[PDB]
Amino acid sequence: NPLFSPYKMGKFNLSHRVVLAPMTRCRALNNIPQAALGEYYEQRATAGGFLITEGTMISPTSAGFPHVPGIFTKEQVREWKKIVDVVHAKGAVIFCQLWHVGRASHEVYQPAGAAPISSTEKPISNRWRILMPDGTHGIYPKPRAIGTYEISQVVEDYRRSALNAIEAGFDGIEIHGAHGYLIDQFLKDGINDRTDEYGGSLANRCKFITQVVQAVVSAIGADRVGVRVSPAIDHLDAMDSNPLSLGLAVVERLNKIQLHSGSKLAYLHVTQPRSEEEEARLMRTLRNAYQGTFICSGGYTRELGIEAVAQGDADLVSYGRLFISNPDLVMRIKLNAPLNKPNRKTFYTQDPVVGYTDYPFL
Ligand SMILES: Cc1cc2nc3c(=O)[nH]c(=O)nc-3n(C[C@H](O)[C@H](O)[C@H](O)COP(=O)(O)O)c2cc1C
Ligand SMILES: [Cl-]
Repeated sequence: NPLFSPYKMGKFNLSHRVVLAPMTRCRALNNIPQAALGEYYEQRATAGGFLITEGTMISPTSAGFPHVPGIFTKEQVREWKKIVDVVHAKGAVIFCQLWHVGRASHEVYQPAGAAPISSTEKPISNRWRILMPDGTHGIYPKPRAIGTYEISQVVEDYRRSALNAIEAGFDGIEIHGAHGYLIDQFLKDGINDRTDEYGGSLANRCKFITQVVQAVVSAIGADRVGVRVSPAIDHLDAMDSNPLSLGLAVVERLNKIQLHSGSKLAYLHVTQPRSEEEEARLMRTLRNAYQGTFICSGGYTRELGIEAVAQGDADLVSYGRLFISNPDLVMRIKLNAPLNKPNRKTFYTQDPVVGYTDYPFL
């Protein structure tokens, strides 16, 4: 089984290729990592296995979901440390995903009920609704477009959050540059209508992700930095006129960062949408262009993951929904055992046990 051959992810020696995908679960009450998160990540931890956390706030303005953890206060760092410690005691490697939602927020999630920030003043359309703290759905508002000084401030929030992650003991961080959140609001020409040096051309639209990645690389080192993008996922009105072109432009900037650093990033992580053959060729084209480790994600099964590694299409395969419902997903894939079905009703609810740690083991 090629999913169970070992893999060197830079200085991290993985024993198998099954990765916990980052997943917002909303159990981090009032943005504090809770003991429940330790139980949940401990259940899914394996010796030599890689875990990526749910998206994690980099600043008081970065959230657009309730009860998502932060890593920008020293209190948050203190609580994360306890979670990292129980994961490392099972021999897993764990990265913290650093997440800013940009325009995908609401007054209820912002300090002083201020407007969310973005590359432009265009809001998400009424085809999308935001989950509110009371479990109903709300309207996305008009964001505020930020200038070049404030862009540098947001880059510094990424930098400080990455340093905080290392202080908590994380092995590395992942930059969340996908799914129509802040970075993707600069990448996608369906959102970025700027006329300054962050808008227009592919080089200009790539400037923000390049500045973010360079900042976290200088702070903690390239081999502790993973990058996640999704050029072909249209979520939250995040379309590009040429997804393959945009994706290859991002890869170009990552290859160039690696060569200036004399080091490789931890990985490039790309989620696909589910023309099945065109999307497959889009993924293989990004992988072939990127000089390093490639994680694929989005709709993978046991059989689709074995085939991705066997055919050279990916080095690592991350799983989301099957890892919600199967704490021992790795062992179930190894044994080719039945899989529990996930209950979508409790994906984002607040109970520390129900729908979170009570899916059974084999
Ligand atoms: C409940 C839920 C929350 C998610 N939260 C995040 C997130 O916080 N960050 C992110 O980059 N992707 C997030 N994702 C996407 C997953 O990381 C992953 O790409 C997707 O689940 C993989 O597809 P699969 O579920 O078919 O395995 C989330 C997915 C789900 C179902
Ligand atoms: Cl997401």
